[PDB]
Amino acid sequence: HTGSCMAVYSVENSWSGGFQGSVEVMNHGTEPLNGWAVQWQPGGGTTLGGVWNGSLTSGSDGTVTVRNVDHNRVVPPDGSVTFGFTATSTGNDFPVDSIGCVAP
Repeated sequence: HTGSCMAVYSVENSWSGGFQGSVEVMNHGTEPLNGWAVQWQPGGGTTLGGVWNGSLTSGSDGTVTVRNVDHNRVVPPDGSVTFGFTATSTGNDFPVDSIGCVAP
């Protein structure tokens, strides 16, 4: 009954026309899950660009996500892992709110 991941989302830096962000995701879930993701609604006039230590995609539902953490293979299991991404903008150089993680 219940038992899902938890995440800590932070903004690294922002600049005119874009920003950088990072997320830590801990294995608070009862099971380790390959392909888990961190998704959010982008700010008005902002969109994702690239990622490192992970993969990223945009969705047609007007939301964007960072998925498929690979580097959990290098660290020991049942720990926490972090990764970063960058976004580009023509309006909101900031996100909407703080967000958590999801599982497939």
